[PDB]
Amino acid sequence: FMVSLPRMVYPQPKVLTPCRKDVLVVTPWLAPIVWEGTFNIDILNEQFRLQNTTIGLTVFAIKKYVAFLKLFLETAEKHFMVGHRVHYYVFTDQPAAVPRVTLGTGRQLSVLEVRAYKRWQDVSMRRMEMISCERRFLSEVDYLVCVDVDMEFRDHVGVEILTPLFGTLHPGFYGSSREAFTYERRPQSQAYIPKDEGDFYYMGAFFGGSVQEVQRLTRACHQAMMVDQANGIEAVWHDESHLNKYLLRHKPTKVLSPEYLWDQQLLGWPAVLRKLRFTAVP
Ligand SMILES: O=c1ccn([C@@H]2O[C@H](COP(=O)(O)OP(=O)(O)O)[C@@H](O)[C@H]2O)c(=O)[nH]1
Ligand SMILES: [Mn+2]
Repeated sequence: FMVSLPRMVYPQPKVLTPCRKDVLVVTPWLAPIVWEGTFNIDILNEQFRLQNTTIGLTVFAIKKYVAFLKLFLETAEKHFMVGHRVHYYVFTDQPAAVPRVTLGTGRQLSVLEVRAYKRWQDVSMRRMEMISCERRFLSEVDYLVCVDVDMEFRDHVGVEILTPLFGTLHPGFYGSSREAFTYERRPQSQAYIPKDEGDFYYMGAFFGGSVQEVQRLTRACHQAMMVDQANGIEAVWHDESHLNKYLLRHKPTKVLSPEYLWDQQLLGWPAVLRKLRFTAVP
């Protein structure tokens, strides 16, 4: 049950004037594509605070990648879901190397010890098995957000992203034709997508949704990866390839623009990006 919003004063949305004319702001299945200028954060914050929303953030820091946690967490404290309840879940092979980062009120961090795989490919992929922790998330958070650690927040990432299931447009492919998408192209793989299929190329570094939908996605991807392994094939881009197959066949209910996953070193700062929110660390 949802209580009424309070009286709020804000500019009237004008039907005969788009918020953005330069970009697609809704998919053909009527999912919003989240860009700066498309949302009033005050309205959204009200809607989500009235539900006492808790957001879980999962992040893997294995072997040398523990070095990225301090900046990741400090910047998340400045920019990620500020004002809302947040539970970070840090999955690591080195619990003692997790930095002691000072957290704001209503925010907590759990360190979860996992095994370290030799191959970075396996480390990256095996994130699906670990996320699929099932009993824990259901009791503790409403939404799960799954991100890479070699990153920093530079601007607001908030409740505008929350929805049953979301993916993020990969910054290298948002302007590309589908034939250029680096989907898995071998029919022998469960991740296979033909040249005439595909909506978007989503990045493995930022996806999420409700706990139920995220655990459906991660279970499905893990099972598909196990089939591939049994068949002696490894998808070209690992769990990202599987994530893309899943989101082709199960359309996300929001899509995040590349504001939400950017690499300024490789791609600069195009005019179409009004904000750079969450960016790669060299
Ligand atoms: O040795 C490793 C390799 C990978 N990862 C995790 O898997 C994610 C994806 O790998 P990576 O960031 O290297 O992929 P890329 O962004 O370079 O494509 C990393 O962000 C980490 O969260 C890790 O913790 N230790
Ligand atoms: Mn990364």
